[PDB]
Amino acid sequence: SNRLDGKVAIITGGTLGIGLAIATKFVEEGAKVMITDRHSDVGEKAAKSVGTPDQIQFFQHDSSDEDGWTKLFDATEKAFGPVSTLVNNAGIAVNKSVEETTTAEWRKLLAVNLDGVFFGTRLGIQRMKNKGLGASIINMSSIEGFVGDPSLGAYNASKGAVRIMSKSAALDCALKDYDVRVNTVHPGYIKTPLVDDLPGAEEAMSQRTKTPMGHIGEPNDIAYICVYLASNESKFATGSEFVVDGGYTAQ
Amino acid sequence: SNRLDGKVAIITGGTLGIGLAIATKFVEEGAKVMITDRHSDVGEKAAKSVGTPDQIQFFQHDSSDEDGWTKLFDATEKAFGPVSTLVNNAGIAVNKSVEETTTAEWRKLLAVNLDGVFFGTRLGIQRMKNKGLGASIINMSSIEGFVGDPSLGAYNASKGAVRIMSKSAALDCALKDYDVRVNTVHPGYIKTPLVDDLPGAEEAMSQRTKTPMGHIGEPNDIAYICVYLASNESKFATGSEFVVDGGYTAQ
Amino acid sequence: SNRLDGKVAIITGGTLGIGLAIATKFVEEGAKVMITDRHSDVGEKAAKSVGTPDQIQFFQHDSSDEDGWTKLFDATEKAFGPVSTLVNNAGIAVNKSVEETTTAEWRKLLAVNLDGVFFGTRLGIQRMKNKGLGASIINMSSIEGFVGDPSLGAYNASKGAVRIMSKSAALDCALKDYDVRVNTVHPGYIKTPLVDDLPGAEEAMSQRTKTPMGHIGEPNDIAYICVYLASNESKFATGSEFVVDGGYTAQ
Amino acid sequence: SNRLDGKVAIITGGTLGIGLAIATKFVEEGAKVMITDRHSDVGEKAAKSVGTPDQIQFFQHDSSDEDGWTKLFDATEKAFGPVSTLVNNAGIAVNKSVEETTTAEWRKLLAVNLDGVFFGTRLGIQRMKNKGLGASIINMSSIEGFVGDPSLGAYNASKGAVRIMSKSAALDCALKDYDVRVNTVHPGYIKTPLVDDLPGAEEAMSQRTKTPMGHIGEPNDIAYICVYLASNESKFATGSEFVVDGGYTAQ
Ligand SMILES: [Mg+2]
Ligand SMILES: [Mg+2]
Repeated sequence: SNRLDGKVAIITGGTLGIGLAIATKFVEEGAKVMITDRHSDVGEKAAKSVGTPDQIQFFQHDSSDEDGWTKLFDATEKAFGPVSTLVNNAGIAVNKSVEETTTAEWRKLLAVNLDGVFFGTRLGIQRMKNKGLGASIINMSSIEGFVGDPSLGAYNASKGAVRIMSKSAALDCALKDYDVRVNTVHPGYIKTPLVDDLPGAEEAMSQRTKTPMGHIGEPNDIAYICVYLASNESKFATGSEFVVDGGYTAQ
Repeated sequence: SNRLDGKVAIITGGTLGIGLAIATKFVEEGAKVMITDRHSDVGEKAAKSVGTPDQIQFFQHDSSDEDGWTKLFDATEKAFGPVSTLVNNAGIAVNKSVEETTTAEWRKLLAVNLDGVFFGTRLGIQRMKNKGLGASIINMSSIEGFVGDPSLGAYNASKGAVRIMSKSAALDCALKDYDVRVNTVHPGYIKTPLVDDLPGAEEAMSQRTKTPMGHIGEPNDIAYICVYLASNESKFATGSEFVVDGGYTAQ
Repeated sequence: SNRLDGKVAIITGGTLGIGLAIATKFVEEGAKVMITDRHSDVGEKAAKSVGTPDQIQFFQHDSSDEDGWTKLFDATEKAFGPVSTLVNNAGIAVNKSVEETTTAEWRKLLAVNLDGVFFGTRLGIQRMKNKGLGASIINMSSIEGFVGDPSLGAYNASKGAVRIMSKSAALDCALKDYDVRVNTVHPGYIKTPLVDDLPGAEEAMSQRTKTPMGHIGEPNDIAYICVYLASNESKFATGSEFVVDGGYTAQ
Repeated sequence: SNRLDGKVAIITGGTLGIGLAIATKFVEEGAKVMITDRHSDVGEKAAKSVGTPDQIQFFQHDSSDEDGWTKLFDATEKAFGPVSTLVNNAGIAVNKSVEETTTAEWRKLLAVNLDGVFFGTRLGIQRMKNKGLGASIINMSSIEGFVGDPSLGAYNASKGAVRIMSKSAALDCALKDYDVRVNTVHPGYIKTPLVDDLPGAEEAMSQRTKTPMGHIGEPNDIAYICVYLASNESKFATGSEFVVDGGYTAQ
């Protein structure tokens, strides 16, 4: 209870699935939250579903949009005061091997999953440093930041990039006494409405050769590790990877 | 608040430092706790310092003592009901390179840091499986489960062993639907009375070439990640390493 | 001797330092080699310094140039027959933290270090698969694919990306029986003329807190691991990272 | 050719499978070799099958036998001159989960796979340091030093231990300018007569969910990476893990 007292969080891709659960638990624990999505039609509904405007609001933004990042931080600060917490959660996937990835697919995926995370991390450091906020940047990787998948080539590239970029940022922030921590979270497979819409997907993900627990996770599994990382409870954790994957990478 | 509702935890080496902080936060979050130490004279004091006998008790036990493990589980169950949570935290160190480690030092360290963790893990699985407890075994490694230290040869061996043994156990428990998770926690350097008694130690540990944050942690840093891992919040986390090290292993 | 009998290799950035040593040892071991560089003025000199045109030639190419990749493979095949071996070695660095990286710096570095490696890997798979060549793609990471450096933010992103992308490609090639292996090589610090031109650099790199051996490597250190990976000696190695770093990442 | 000119190597468990292939290629590359096994009846045959007594000899030794280690080094030095190279390859397996491992099984496996490797590493450092030999200690892990197997609990413990202990030793040797390198080799599944005798084993190991290449390796796959690590070609490689696993750990 009140584990995020006084925190102000931006969560990209916060209107659905993992991002929405993070937003929900953040609000429950006392944080003010701005959620984003590229779209407008889902965001206001999603915010109101979690709480009132004094707790959580929506801001339309594509995380690949560099200039939109300043606007997002400015809107969040206007609503709630200085931002203390950034969850870079927006991402997309291309279901292609490296061999079969078009250059357009490559650039599109990297724009969201890599450039977007860089834009957010860079701006977050600049805006959150040296303010006594207990600032925390949580960058969403996945199991595909550790292991390959033959049909997620560009996705693997992006997750490996975010995994190690985050360490660079963590180190610089620590060495410069910025009061900003940077860590990555690595979900395995998580059940969402989007997964439910893909016939056979949950079953395939739940095979023991994929997920040893024999079932997949749920959005709150990722929410709870994010609460820990946003909270001052994790004030000595930086530059590290936090894996919640049902055993996927343990075998 | 009440994040460990109904849990019953054993914490080896729970009378000091990290173990004591884990015990303290476990009690605060609603767990019943049995702490151990090889000795008798510190344990009762330490338990009473945290709470009353209905919350926390002491049991004298050397974790290298195989038969004493059954006795410890039996005493905890008698006091509090079936054990749901085991933190294998008892450990020792030998300040020797591999080259300069005597065989007696080798066997002594492995008896506590490796055999003891095996005895606890094996018995914990047997006692906690198939009971709907949301059981969790938390095995204490350190940064020395990831990286070498030229003057901690046997210690490195033990921490590497626990790191990967824990994955084996996690997988078997998951595949067999035992309702037991197994994970490791990897502290960097943590300030304790024992560190305070070693002249120059905290300062050396706090150099940026060691800990990028420029200071060391505190016992509660390790307590909070243990609460998360004991709690049902981490029900999809198994077979993974949770690092809280001020950036030590990020560079 | 003759460890690369019949092999035909492309080495990007093969006119200097590590790339040139790889080229030299490849020729010594019986491979035909095409080396590249963005420039023209160094390449012909460098090739002739290693061997005759029937052994090694130069092709001007910037690895960020997608269309130039087809041209490079076509020129190499014309000179030497079908390409069996690709070493993606071309890379640049920006000496900036994530916080201080401009977007132009970000895109420039990723164009060479990430896009270029993707273009080469994708085309290499397409051109080398299913031909009985014992094909091998060797992607040059560095220690900065494993650990952060606070002043190499974009570089870290690129090396983490290549590390995990390479695993995706390795897996797809293995599962599809393509007869293409993909692995990464991770040099620590290596002495070259460019390092010699930077006052204090080798000394800083040689401090024990950086490189435990107390000195840095030399280009042939990286050449020899590349010979092993190009050779049929490594026919069961794929999807793996080969580190030659004087102990840098071991502590 | 002559890649191990002048080297003198001890290979534990060198009479069969991987160890025998290492011995064979070592002799081919100009090293003198002493192979061991607990038994006498296989060793002399195995040595003669590789070469003459001036190239390779046998010494009966159980690697768990501490005092026998001095005797082994003394016999090798008598035959061939000072030892430059140690391959700790002797190992056993227990096919049990952590839960089902008896204490006797635990101690037996650790005696060979952990104590034996420690005894060899410790003595090797003492005997090989400061002699200008280009000394190299190669410690045999496996994929089970990286990932768990639910039915190889004690084995996982041993391989994780050797993985990180080896880093400690590498660092101490590097920092003290001992001219000794220490690295680990991590085979996936390898076809041997022992595997052939286990019905269904190779087929199970060759499933794509285990080995992405769809087949297992052969002893020479491990021999060739050992040649590289024993050779002065790898003079800047220390404290690192060299994986040859058909993609097993890449997914
Ligand atoms: Mg390090
Ligand atoms: Mg795996």
